Amino acid sequence: GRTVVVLGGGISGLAASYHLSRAPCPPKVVLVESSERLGGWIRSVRGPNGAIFELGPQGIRPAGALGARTLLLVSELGLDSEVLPVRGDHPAAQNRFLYVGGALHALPTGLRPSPPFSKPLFWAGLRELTKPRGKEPDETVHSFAQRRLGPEVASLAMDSLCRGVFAGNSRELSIRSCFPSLFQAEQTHRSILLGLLLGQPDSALIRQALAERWSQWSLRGGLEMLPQALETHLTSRGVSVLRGQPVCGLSLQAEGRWKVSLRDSSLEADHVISAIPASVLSELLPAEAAPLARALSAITAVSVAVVNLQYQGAHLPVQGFGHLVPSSEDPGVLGIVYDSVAFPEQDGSPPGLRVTVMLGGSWLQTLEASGCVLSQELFQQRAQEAAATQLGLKEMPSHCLVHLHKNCIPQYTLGHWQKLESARQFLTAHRLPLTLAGASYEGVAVNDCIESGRQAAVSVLGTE
Ligand SMILES: Cc1cc2nc3c(=O)[nH]c(=O)nc-3n(C[C@H](O)[C@H](O)[C@H](O)COP(=O)(O)OP(=O)(O)OC[C@H]3O[C@@H](n4cnc5c(N)ncnc54)[C@H](O)[C@@H]3O)c2cc1C
Ligand SMILES: O=C(O)c1cc(Oc2ccc(C(F)(F)F)cc2Cl)ccc1[N+](=O)[O-]
Repeated sequence: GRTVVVLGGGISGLAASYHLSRAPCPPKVVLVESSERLGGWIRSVRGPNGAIFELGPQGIRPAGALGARTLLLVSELGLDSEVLPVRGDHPAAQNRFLYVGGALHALPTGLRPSPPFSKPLFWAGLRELTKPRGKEPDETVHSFAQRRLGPEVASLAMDSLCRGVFAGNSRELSIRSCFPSLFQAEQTHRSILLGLLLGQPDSALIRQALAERWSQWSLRGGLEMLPQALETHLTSRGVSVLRGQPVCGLSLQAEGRWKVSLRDSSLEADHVISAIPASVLSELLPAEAAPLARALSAITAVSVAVVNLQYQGAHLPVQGFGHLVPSSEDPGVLGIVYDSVAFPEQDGSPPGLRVTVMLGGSWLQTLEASGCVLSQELFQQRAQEAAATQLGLKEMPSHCLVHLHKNCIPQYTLGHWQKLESARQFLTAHRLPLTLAGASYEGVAVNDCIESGRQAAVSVLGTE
């Protein structure tokens, strides 16, 4: 008669519920979602022409053990036939670009100065092994990048990269929290390079991904297919999914059970897995849990406006994954993904070139703090100018989608590890039957969030 309530029906909540429900002697699971739909930021639109437009992740990187674990999840859900891979025999898999100095420049692979870098990067990697080692417990991605790789690398590479992964500022982000490997490598070995030159699930799908060397994958009906298959598996196992039911309050009681307070009803839980945003959870917590709520409230998230653009009979200047825009080149336009290069089967019919412009940065952030009106037009125009200037697409978009995603990518700023440590210390010291999960904590990628929900599920199962 043990009940586990999962807050939030994003990919984290979905995965947590999925792993709970699949245990041999599973508890009653209730998944509680505030909105009308499940899947969180993972969301796909089927446009009029049958094209697919992604409102969240444009596709998934099968990188490392977590990449592999996600492909396993996909196999378990029987989504094999829907999988669209980008195989190592194409440039979408082999071409990242930076827009710097009125031009696209290919980023290096391995193998001579490469514009916009004045010297060949070999010389920077060299002085990298020689670089001492940060003695501070935490350090910003910028400070870390500069110190070990040089100002150009810091300003063109890590600036852009933080924008591509976190839609965020390398001058504010923690190297320790945002790029753990880079940080451990430097900490343990005395150089990023050495620590990496010095060091997994299995299934047919994984094996293929390795064999064909996938740089990423997606689903035919769009990524939302993943959250959708998960939900479908949940209800078919009697898991109880509540949609349209914000959680309004959390409190403990006699027998250390949780009362989960909805709008106009309540649930009793022996355990709660919180897969909602840290700052939301924060506001849900009972006055006794104030120190945990403080730690949670210190975790914030940037917004990102996603603009999907389709042109009929247009073509790109180059072929690649997409291109990133450094902040010194534009504070509002983070980068553009070349959807048709990776996933031409999603171009609809008549087929038309598709790109996705990610807007955000301090442009969007200063605007949110302004009295300015954040209209569809404002975003449409920004994305179009960028498409026109950075890709030479002076044609009018034949289709356009605009979505302003409020507070959608948690930012792991300096001290973030300590907020996590405090939360965990409090949770364990007071034996709260509460488990944190999701993008707010130990990684924002979908792969990370899935894993985060699995770990949550696993640890709650270990307390019957
Ligand atoms: C545009 C953009 C592009 C991205 N691209 C990629 C990429 O390609 N690759 C990649 O790996 N990752 C990508 N991501 C990041 C990744 O998609 C997210 O970090 C991840 O999906 C977040 O999942 P989550 O479960 O942790 O949170 P969420 O998806 O935000 O889910 C949390 C859910 O909890 C719900 N909730 C809130 N309050 C309550 C309440 N009180 N009661 C019940 N429910 C509540 C919310 O409605 C929400 O649905 C991208 C993100 C953005 C937005
Ligand atoms: O590598 C990337 O993540 C990359 C992302 C791009 O677009 C984004 C996708 C998602 C986000 C996100 F998730 F941070 F919002 C930002 C950007 Cl700029 C464009 C280009 C690239 N790239 O490597 O050439």
